[PDB]
Amino acid sequence: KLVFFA
Repeated sequence: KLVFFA
């Protein structure tokens, strides 16, 4: 599972 927030 990847979660990226920028």
